[PDB]
Amino acid sequence: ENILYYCMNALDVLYVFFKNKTKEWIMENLPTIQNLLEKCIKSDHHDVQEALQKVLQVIMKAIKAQGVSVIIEEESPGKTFIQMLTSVITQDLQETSSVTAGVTLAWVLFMNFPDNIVPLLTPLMKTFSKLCKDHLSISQPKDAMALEEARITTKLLEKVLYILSLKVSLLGDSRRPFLSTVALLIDHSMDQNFLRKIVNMSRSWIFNTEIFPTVKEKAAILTKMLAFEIRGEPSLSKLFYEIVLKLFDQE
Repeated sequence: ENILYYCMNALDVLYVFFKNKTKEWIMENLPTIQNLLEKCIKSDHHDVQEALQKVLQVIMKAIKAQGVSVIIEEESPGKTFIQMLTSVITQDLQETSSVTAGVTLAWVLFMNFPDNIVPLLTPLMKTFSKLCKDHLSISQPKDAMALEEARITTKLLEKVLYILSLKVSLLGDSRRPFLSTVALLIDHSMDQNFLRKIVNMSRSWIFNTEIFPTVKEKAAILTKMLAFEIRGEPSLSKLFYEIVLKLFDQE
């Protein structure tokens, strides 16, 4: 039972810390929950994906902390705790159950702050480089029941590490694997709904009044959109011709 306790208590700590200090004074009381849950923040290493799947809530509420910037210092060891362990656990290779925490924790950190792990983010990009090379490990497997968890949750963190990396544009000197992986996606099997968000996110790329320092990167990913016709799947293409239409309206 010893993990189901932490799911059910994670829900219980969710409501108990909704309304203990409704005005959000968990500001120097967070060392106690840090020294209550710090053995459980790095859970999904040792066990199933379900653990931080349930810790997502109290993490989502804990990062709601109201100014742990340069101003008051208390969870700045806590932040440099958790972004350190995503530093470690995204290094942890060779299984699907060794990297599931690193997308999640830094993803919730990114979901609340304009900061990210921008000074340290690049190995999760390598995790994307890890998970892009699992296209062959989802194409030659032709059916489920070989760990449906490792089917749809692996597509789920494929979604998460499309979204948290491909949104931000302050990426450094690694944009050409960043976009050659996206073309490497659109080459392969790649069912529609987790590509509707990357053509929606291609729409996020194209209309950048922000610099995005050359147009020919948009050209390089955007040439691969013509593969959508030869796929045999027509329904995603109308989005592309819509943004070509709107892309020709403003000139």
